[PDB]
Amino acid sequence: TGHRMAWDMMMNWSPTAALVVAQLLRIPQ
Repeated sequence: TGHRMAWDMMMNWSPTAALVVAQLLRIPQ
């Protein structure tokens, strides 16, 4: 689903830290 910036949001390239940042601090705090 999604599309519309999937191309640089949903693509799992190698988000090595980003999947971590997702758990750490995916909010402005």
